[PDB]
Amino acid sequence: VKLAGNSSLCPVSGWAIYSKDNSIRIGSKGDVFVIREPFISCSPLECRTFFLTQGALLNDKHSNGTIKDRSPYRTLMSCPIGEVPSPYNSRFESVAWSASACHDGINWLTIGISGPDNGAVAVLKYNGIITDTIKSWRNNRLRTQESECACVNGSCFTVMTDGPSDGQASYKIFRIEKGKIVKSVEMNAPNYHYEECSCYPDSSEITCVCRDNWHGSNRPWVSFNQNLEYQIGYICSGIFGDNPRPNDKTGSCGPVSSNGANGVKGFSFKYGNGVWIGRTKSISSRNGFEMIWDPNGWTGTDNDFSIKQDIVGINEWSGYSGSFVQHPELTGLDCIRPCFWVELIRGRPKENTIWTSGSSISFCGVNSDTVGWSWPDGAELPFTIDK
Amino acid sequence: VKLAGNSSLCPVSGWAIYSKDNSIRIGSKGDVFVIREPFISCSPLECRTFFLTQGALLNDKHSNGTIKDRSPYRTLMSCPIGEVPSPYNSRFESVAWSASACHDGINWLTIGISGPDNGAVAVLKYNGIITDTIKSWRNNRLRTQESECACVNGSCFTVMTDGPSDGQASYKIFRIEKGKIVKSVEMNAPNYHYEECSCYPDSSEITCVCRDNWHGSNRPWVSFNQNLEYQIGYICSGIFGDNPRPNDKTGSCGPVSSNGANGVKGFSFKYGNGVWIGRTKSISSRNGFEMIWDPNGWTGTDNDFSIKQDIVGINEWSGYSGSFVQHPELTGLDCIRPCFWVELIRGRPKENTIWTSGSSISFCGVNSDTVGWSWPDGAELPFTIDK
Amino acid sequence: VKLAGNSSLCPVSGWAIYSKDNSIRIGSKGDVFVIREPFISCSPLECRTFFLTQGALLNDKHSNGTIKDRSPYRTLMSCPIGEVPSPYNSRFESVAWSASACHDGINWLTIGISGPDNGAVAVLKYNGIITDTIKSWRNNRLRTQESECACVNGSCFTVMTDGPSDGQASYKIFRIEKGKIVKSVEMNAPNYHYEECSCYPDSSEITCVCRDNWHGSNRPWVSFNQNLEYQIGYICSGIFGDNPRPNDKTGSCGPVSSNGANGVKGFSFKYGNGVWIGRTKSISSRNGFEMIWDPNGWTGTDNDFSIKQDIVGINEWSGYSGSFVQHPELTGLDCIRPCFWVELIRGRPKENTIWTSGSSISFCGVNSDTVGWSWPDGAELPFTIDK
Amino acid sequence: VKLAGNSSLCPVSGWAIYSKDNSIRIGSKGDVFVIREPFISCSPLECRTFFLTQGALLNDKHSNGTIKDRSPYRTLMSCPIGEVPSPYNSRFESVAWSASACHDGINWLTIGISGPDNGAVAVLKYNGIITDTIKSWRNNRLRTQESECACVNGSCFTVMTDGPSDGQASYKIFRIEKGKIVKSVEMNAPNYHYEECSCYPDSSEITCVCRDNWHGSNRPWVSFNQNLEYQIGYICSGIFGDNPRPNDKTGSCGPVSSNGANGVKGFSFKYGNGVWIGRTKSISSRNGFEMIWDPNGWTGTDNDFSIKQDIVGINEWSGYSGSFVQHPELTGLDCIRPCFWVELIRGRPKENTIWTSGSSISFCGVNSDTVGWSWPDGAELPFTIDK
Ligand SMILES: CCC(CC)O[C@@H]1C=C(C(=O)O)C[C@H](N)[C@H]1NC(C)=O
Ligand SMILES: CCC(CC)O[C@@H]1C=C(C(=O)O)C[C@H](N)[C@H]1NC(C)=O
Ligand SMILES: CCC(CC)O[C@@H]1C=C(C(=O)O)C[C@H](N)[C@H]1NC(C)=O
Ligand SMILES: CCC(CC)O[C@@H]1C=C(C(=O)O)C[C@H](N)[C@H]1NC(C)=O
Ligand SMILES: [Ca+2]
Ligand SMILES: [Ca+2]
Ligand SMILES: [Ca+2]
Ligand SMILES: [Ca+2]
Repeated sequence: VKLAGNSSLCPVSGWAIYSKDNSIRIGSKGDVFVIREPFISCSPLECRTFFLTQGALLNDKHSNGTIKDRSPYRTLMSCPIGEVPSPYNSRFESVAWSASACHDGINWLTIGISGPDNGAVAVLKYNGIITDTIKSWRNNRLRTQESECACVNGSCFTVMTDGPSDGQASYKIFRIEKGKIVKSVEMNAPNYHYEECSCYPDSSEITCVCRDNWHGSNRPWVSFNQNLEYQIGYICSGIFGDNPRPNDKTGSCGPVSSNGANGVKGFSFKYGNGVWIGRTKSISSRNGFEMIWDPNGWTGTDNDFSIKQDIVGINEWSGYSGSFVQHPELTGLDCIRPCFWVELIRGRPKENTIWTSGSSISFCGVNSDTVGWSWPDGAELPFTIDK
Repeated sequence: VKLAGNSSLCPVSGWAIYSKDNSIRIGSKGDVFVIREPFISCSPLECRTFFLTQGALLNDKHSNGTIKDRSPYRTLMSCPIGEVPSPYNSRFESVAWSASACHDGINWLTIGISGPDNGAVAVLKYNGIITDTIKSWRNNRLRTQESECACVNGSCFTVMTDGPSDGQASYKIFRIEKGKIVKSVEMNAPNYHYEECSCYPDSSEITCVCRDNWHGSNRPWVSFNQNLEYQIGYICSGIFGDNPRPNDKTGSCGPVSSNGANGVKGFSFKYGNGVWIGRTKSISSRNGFEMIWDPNGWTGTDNDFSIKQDIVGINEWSGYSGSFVQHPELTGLDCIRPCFWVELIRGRPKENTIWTSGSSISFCGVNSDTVGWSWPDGAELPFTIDK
Repeated sequence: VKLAGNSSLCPVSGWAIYSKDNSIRIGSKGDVFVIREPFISCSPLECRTFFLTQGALLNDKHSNGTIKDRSPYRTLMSCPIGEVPSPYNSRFESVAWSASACHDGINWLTIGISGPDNGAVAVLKYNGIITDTIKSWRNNRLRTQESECACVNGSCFTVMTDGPSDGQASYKIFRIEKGKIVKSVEMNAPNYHYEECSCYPDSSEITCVCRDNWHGSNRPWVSFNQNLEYQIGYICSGIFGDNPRPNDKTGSCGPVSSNGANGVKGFSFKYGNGVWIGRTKSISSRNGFEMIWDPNGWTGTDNDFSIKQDIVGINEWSGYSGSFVQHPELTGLDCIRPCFWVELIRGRPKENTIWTSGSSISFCGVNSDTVGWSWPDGAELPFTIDK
Repeated sequence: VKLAGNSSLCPVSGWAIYSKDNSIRIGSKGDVFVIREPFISCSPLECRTFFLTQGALLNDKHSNGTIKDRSPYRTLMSCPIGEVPSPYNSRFESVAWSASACHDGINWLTIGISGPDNGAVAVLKYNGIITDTIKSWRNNRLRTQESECACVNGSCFTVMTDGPSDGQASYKIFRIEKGKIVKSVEMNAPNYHYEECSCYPDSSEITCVCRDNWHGSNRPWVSFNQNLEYQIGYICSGIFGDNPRPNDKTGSCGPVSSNGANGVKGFSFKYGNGVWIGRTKSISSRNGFEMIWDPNGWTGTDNDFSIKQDIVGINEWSGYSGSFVQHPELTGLDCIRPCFWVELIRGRPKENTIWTSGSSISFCGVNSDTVGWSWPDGAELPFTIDK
């Protein structure tokens, strides 16, 4: 039966660790895919990890030059959550250097973008069958979430971007049914910039927290209903959510220009005027990670907060992060549970290796007792392939 | 329920990438079978990759001398599409140095030919159980499609060849039910030559596009109904489909003798007088690949064409190619969707290695937007086993 | 349907070997997790091996320093009984450096403790979904069974410990339903010490045999009904069950202070006044293993016994051991069958390696003929990674 | 539903190759168990390969000394037919240095013998649960078929041997239901010798062809009904079936003393007075293999034969062989199909290696066309571990 998506987010006081795959550590010997931009999504029966391979294994020569973002060798694959991404335990989804996926309760929808930078095509699959395609409309690296799409009442929603990553671009919202695009709309967002949206369902509507790679060290957001009637803005909190960023101070309801160039995929959960902010501990690089509750951070520019939970140490590598949800249909609860994953990036450019890859950790929001700590990657680089 | 096979091919304007396994790249470290002549076929529930192993893994000593076509060690195995062919994820089908397979909607039929060059026997299995055999009738390398057989209304059809590969030979059409041969007929084709047929269902009849290894740089074809009442001919288009071949010029409805010796397994899709032609970019070797639409190419000798889509670069290795279909029972469409796979051959004879193997890519025909590009093998030879 | 748990233990005259995975031997080449504290538990359909990984594979550099008990890299995983614990065949359960698991007949309950030594949190999962958490209440290494929890009539029971491991600590009994804690009680046990309880169901009540790490070379026990109304004591037999211990002599119904410091996880089965005692053959180190029937050993201090069966040779490595049961729902018997597993520890601290790991053997209680022998680990250390 | 076992063997004119796993070749790099005495057995849904591991992988140090027959490390495992026996694809059955297995249509029965030479115990499992045990009654290497047991009308039958392997011993027939021994009888066979019986069902009765290791270069046989009312004898044919043996001449209905010491596990199929004989091509060592039809060979001493089919070349390694059947319930036929497997032994004692292991091939009896050939192991010894 199709996910209803009409309940609100569950109240959350803390985050319980959900999984950790130790990919890099194990790939030191085992047969583990070189990967990046992993993410988690759940069917009514299980939770899977999606990832973009580089068509190579760790500690092999073909892992060389994997700093590179796009190529014909990259593919979208998935394995069970907490398991290592291996050729022996991973299912093939699509050929892609950018992707999204989500389960509407009936079947898996996957979105895989491949092809040249000036004419990339997104292939939509429903239950493993090609159901639709969309070609670049600006001919400049058509790209998408790199996390799960959001499903409500039999429809799945995603956001896509085409154009410059350092200037005004084009952003479109899609409504998809049975892997078929049934409605789309371009966002009227002059001076905004959207990348790698983390979108989730909440009371029959979708909320996306994204990445301003242009000129915003705070995060941009889009919320829309099933008819794609949307609203835009930036998270107001003085607790800046992007990386790099400036030290915490007074925030803005518009793009915070200071340290606003570049960025990293992230997320956040809106509760009334309050916000759950996941972010790196460092303001300059992709190190550490922490969850921060600002009861007034969604609409207020104050730099205060009530709660702060450690996820990854300040001196440890982190990277991308994104949201995923567990619907009532899966949990048996009467509300949509917020979860999140973190990508722990190892290798280039920060380390002396020929390769770049990441492992993952994940947490779920609970109202019972929790605790901070540091669950880092834990691999020792360089590897033998790098010597 | 059994596939009806009575709808016509879906109209197709372009080809969307469906899968890529990156076998050679991964086999550089992982435990991946040395293989060749792979192909794809679909049950009403999934799509699998079939392949002939050499009973050896890449980057191992036993991969040595794998240039050789036939031997007792070769076996027919299958794994899920897009996955690497590994001993840890592959299912054993049959002992074979030549094979075909297809699902009639109820169960898998596999055809595996093994034994000596002068008395090979084809073993038919239905749902993994031996249901029939056929021995060589000309005692000269009994061989078959190396791609999926075609199923219609509970019957599966294949084509087999016995005799010289550089002169007139013998070609038979078979009708098979529950893995049991219920009717066969010899093709009356003096001056024709058939090898490695790519056959597909279309409106209750079967169409096969094959390989004239004798004296034809254009492709031969056979079409028959369920009672094995057939027609033969050659694709007329001046867009020659085999390799090697001459530069494009005026074609023929008979075998184009020029550069007609040798060849490579290929395919094509007939739409009225028009044809979808898949072929290498090079006219001399197995490099590149492209899809070309000639609205008059099936029955006309003109060397014109409306559409051309790049699949593999001119300077990249290709190889065999073949068709497969997804029936309405699988897709939910009201027509039979045309798909195709390409074998990317690496190693001998063109490269300095002790071994020969291939990886695969696949596409499906869509009417939505698509794009050309190059999705090559991407491995760096020689391997460590070759040093 | 939920396990009834109301039948009594089956009479048992001997122990039949049930499984052996040969993990270390195979991990010498294969991709096998470095593990410790493994244990077995059964659903109404199968029996699985649970284990705590160190996030590393044998014969790899990351296996280094695995003597260490707790860290963020450790995870709870499971595979089918008798199979090697591998990334390619193991299912991920939870992030944990201490754990318990058990099936109530409907779904799997897993308990994974992670976090810092001064604030560890136990995460309860039911069917893979987080259902509850418990934080350390003494802020000193919250820890649990390291073996299966006990289920009766739809409720699962475990025992947890927080505080010193060399002095008085705090011990709590939990009642859990659908992975949700519905009742708990602190044990009033001054001068007792409980660690790593081996608990089993018997006639609608739970019996736990544990490890006094403080001052008892005989084993402590807890028995309670569904309402958590409990009794405590120590096994009286002069056949001391812990390691290290003194030579057999007159026992005590209280902690035997002599050689009472430290210990090792163990178990025992109560039959009236009699006891089935599993223990190391050595009184000083973790070598050998034997099953001993003392018809008066539960309540009597005599050092006599009727039956003695060899499991592991005196000069062979052993380690932890624990009980598991097979309910009538699984076996078809009208009684709860007692089984047990043994952890064969290799590496540090007793051997010259950088790593520490264990393999496992298991037996089931039968009333038919059996025999003693020695089923040791059988690996040759050091490994190549240690050179 | 339970196998009826009441139809007769299907008429067979030849043997079609069914599978080949290429284990040794692949284990040169892959993670493949060192094994010996493999065998095949079928459930109503699939056919599996059973084998005794040595608790080690090929090309690893622990494979050393695997010439040895019995040890605590050996285990009974199974994987799908034609697949390599790997820790990543094999299911654990039982701890054993001798075994049998068979499916009664409802569940798998496995028999695993382990323990010391002077008190071995056979553990019977039904659907993975221990259901019974039998201890050595002569205290001299209790051993069994090393091939599938035979099932008829809900009962499974096996033969076991205890005592000298070079003199008179003790042989018992067992009737087993739900893994529980319900009847047994000792064979009154003075001057006979039985080892490693290949037993099959035929018209509600069981026929076993075995190995006289004492003083018979022709094969001994036992046939019994469900009540264990039996008959004994030796295959009369002058086509001697054991190895070693003398050149073919006039046979005997008693043990052929000439070259009668030692032997090798084999099989044969009785059709009236005629016999299908599988045997090595060499009379002195375990090389080659061939199927021979002697229409009068069961009861006649003539050294004539009608049909001879090559399976393995004279100069290629062979080894054990055994029968297995596919019941009507599996095939849909109205008769029990005879199949057979061959073990291709590599390594010690005949080759310069530290290890010993085997791969397998299998065939099924058909009435359609077949052909002889040689499907050998195909590995190049020694391996790197042997250097
Ligand atoms: C093309 C712009 C885009 C967003 C800024 O770049 C991303 C940033 C990179 C990064 O900041 O880590 C990694 C992503 N793989 C890349 N996405 C693609 C499709 O290349
Ligand atoms: C026997 C003739 C046949 C068709 C020309 O050869 C094929 C060509 C070879 C090729 O051109 O690549 C490879 C095929 N493996 C081979 N088929 C067999 C059965 O050996
Ligand atoms: C923290 C005390 C506890 C019980 C004595 O230590 C155990 C003993 C160790 C041992 O004696 O082998 C190994 C266990 N992994 C360890 N448990 C934890 C959680 O660290
Ligand atoms: C114990 C006698 C027995 C039959 C002759 O030996 C067999 C012969 C050996 C052989 O001839 O190859 C291998 C078998 N693994 C062995 N069986 C056992 C249980 O050790
Ligand atoms: Ca930014
Ligand atoms: Ca040609
Ligand atoms: Ca103690
Ligand atoms: Ca003999």
